[PDB]
Amino acid sequence: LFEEGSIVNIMSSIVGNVFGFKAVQALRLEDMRIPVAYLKTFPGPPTGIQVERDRLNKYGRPLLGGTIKPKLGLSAKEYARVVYECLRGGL
Amino acid sequence: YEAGVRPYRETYYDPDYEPKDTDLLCAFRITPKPGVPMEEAAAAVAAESSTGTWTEVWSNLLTDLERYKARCYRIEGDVAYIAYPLDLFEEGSIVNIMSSIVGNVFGFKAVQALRLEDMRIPVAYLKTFPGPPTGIQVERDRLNKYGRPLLGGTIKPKLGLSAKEYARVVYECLRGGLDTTKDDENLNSQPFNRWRDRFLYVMEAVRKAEAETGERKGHWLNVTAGSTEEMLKRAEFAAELGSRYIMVDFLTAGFAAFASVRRRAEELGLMLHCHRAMHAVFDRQPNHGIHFRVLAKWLRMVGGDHVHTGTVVGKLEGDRAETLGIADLLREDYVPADPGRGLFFDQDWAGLKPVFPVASGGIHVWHVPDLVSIFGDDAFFLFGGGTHGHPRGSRAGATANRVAVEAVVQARNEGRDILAEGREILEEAARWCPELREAMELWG
Amino acid sequence: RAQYEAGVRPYRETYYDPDYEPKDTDLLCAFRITPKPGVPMEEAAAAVAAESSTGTWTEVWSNLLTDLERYKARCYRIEGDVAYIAYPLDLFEEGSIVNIMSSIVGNVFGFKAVQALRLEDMRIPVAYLKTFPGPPTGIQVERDRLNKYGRPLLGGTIKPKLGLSAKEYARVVYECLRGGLDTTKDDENLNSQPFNRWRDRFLYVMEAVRKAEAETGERKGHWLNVTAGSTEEMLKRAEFAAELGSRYIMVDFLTAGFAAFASVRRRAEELGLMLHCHRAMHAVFDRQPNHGIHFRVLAKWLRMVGGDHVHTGTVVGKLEGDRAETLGIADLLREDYVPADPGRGLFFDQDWAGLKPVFPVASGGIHVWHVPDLVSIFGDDAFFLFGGGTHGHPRGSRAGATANRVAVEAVVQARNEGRDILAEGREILEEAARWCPELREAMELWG
Ligand SMILES: O=C(O)[C@@](O)(COP(=O)(O)O)[C@H](O)[C@H](O)COP(=O)(O)O
Ligand SMILES: O=C(O)[C@@](O)(COP(=O)(O)O)[C@H](O)[C@H](O)COP(=O)(O)O
Ligand SMILES: [Mg+2]
Ligand SMILES: [Mg+2]
Repeated sequence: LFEEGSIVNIMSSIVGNVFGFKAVQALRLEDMRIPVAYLKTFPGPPTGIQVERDRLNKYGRPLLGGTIKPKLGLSAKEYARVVYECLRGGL
Repeated sequence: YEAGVRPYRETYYDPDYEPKDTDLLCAFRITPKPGVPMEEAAAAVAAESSTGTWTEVWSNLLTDLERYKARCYRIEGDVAYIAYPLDLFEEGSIVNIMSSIVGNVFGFKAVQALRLEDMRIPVAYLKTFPGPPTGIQVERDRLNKYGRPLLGGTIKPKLGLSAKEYARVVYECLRGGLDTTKDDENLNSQPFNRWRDRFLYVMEAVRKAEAETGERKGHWLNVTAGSTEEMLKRAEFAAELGSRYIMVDFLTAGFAAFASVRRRAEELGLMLHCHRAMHAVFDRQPNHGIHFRVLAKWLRMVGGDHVHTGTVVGKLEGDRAETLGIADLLREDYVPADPGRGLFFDQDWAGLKPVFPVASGGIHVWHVPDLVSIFGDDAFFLFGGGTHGHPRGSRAGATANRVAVEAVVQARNEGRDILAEGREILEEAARWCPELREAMELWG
Repeated sequence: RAQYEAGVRPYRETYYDPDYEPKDTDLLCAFRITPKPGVPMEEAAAAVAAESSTGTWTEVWSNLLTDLERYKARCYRIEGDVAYIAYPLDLFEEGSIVNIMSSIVGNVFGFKAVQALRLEDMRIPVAYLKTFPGPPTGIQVERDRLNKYGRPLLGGTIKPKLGLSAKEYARVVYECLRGGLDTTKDDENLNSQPFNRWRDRFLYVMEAVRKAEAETGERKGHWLNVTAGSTEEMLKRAEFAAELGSRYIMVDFLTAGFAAFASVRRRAEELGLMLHCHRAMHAVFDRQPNHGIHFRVLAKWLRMVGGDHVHTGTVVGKLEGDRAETLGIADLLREDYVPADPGRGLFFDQDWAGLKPVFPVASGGIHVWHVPDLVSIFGDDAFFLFGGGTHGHPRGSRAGATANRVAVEAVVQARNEGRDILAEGREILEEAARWCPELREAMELWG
């Protein structure tokens, strides 16, 4: 029933129309079992956990991140100087 | 880490292993070196095709080798079954299959002979392949011919005919009653018959014959060449001329180039006919090589609308039972295993559309009762030399072949037995067909 | 309206010409025939020549629209059991191996008239051979690129064949390269799998190749396998290997098909990439001496279409190989004119019309003890590959590479002194290991 290698179809068939019926006042898709046959038609992540960690040369600890704030308003010049402070300081 | 030579059968022989539904199971017929045990040779094939080498290496410990190794789980005295983990294979590439299973293990010294009799493609792996571009059901609508085998014919002589004279034989056959004709397997772009002139001429002959008979005729133009960048150039020209069909030798042109042509052939809206040239270097000796049913599976996986399966009664060797099993592998959607018909494994085809089996060879009117019985109505019959060898030309020959098939098919729909009353049926047909009478007199 | 004499005629009538003389532009094919009980040797030979040419099982009416004698092949000799057949030059397309392998071997191998049939050899005429490009780089240009003269170049296959991730694959590659090996290569099974995808393997191994060049000071390479399921994919992997700075790509030409191989070879020339060719799935052809195509024919077809490397097979390894016939293939790949020699299996003189030579690659189940015998067979212009003989060393891969390099250096240097090789290879190795600890552990384990 599903086109190979297309999430758009699996979410067009299952959660497309059934949620809006009068006969059901509420409907939640709790989980889903993707078969192995349908799983080999998808590429998966480009890099993954191991390739990313090697590409950064960081091991044995969680990787620190951060989001630049305020999330709107800063000009590109002032936006970059905040980025420099975070990365230089330890993120 | 321990180093040194160890026997294969202590790592790759697992008689208690149970095959999964995501394993490529292969059945090998093995002739070990005198002295080498039967199970020892079986393990050498399993190791040296998946993850093995003649000595233990320090780099085995870097992987969970039990997760990837192939292992022989069953031996029937002479046939060793080997199971291949799913992760060993690249998605949507027959070439990787034929580089792993049949890539390196045939040249060993421990095995005096090795034949890949049959193989099992799991559904998980089979969903990564496109399958035939059109299939049997779509093509019959595209040609508007139902309820009978579709009649074709190879244009003879094999080489020599100039572009104008070649297009005259094509028009004679199609006007006579053949549904399609085809370029020969070795007729690509020779100096006497260049392709751009052959393509232009025979397509005028196809349209002219199609405009007179009122039916839908076609010609299988041979686009095989020395490179993919040239086959694609020839395939585009055939589509721009209005032809429905093209033709590729999918074994002499290889599988990567064939898969590249198939992708374009679908984009251009062309049926793709696959000639199996060189197949007999592989599937001839019953003790070494690769059985055709393995190559027949690979064709449907990568996608071919037609395939030569080989007539049982022609001039080319083929087995009555084995051809029946291959015909099922190309048409049905699930083929249960059958030891009599040569099959070793169940093959679920996962919704891949069927393939026309093409029966070609040294077949004439007399072989029609045998061809219709073996193949049914979902097949092509090719009368290359049985059409042009008629004592009165090709248009007369194409009529005799056409009348013989319809007489046998209609008399089969009448409930009459074919394998016993073929001679009588053909004689009653010849009583009113003059062309068939000459063809039956000349041959046999 | 002539009503040609119809019917079925014996092939011997119009396709066997014992008085024919082959022109210097015809293609000569030598077949080893095993005809039916009852079918004569002359008829089976004529049947082979007819169905690889204008012939057909019956007399067609269109035989009178052509001058058949211009185009028809004919068996001009039967030497007891071998039938020589001559094909006119006009029968074939210019610069396409596919057409000749669709005519000579396309259809004749599965006839009910012949129980078995082997294409022993052929003679590609200079007129036909001039239409082919040949190898992109060759032997002499390659040696300049690697800057390694006067010895057989050393390589190896990373093992195990499948299972290693790209992080651990490059770790093994670096260990072999750092230890002396001039080259390594992706195994033929390793195209692009979930455990080792191609875009991650290409990046990781070439970081090791670049790294190994820094410490050693020599120039190393890795034969990246670009084989894929389609020509466009095989090419797409070729530019990625090209832009990473790789000197090398690798193709399974027999499995990928000669058309896709010729498409890759054109690109490999445009990107300045040497092109190692792996002969995987060859023994399906050239194993049984009664049916198939001998490998010397596929070695000819390779040099025509063009490949810098090819496996010819060690005589003493785990894979099959004949001492005399392997020498013939080495000459048939490296030389420029090969006189016919019945001892070496060569039937026709082959002039190569200025096509540049090819490295014969000797790979299989070989180790240090096989070095003296390999040097005797192949000489200097060859590649020696130790895949299980390098990583199978008791003390790792870098130690295994050192022992293999020391063995070849000692044997070649002893050959250059006039000392015999075959008789005292064991000696040469013993007083070469007397100063190298790794070579002692190499010969201690094997033998
Ligand atoms: O070359 C030939 O003989 C044909 O043109 C038939 O001509 P006739 O009809 O005159 O025999 C066919 O291509 C081969 O028979 C293919 O056989 P397969 O399908 O086994 O490859
Ligand atoms: O798959 C292998 O075994 C190899 O990688 C060798 O590894 P080892 O050196 O560890 O055996 C070679 O590709 C084959 O031997 C090819 O043989 P040929 O060159 O005769 O085709
Ligand atoms: Mg043909
Ligand atoms: Mg290998």
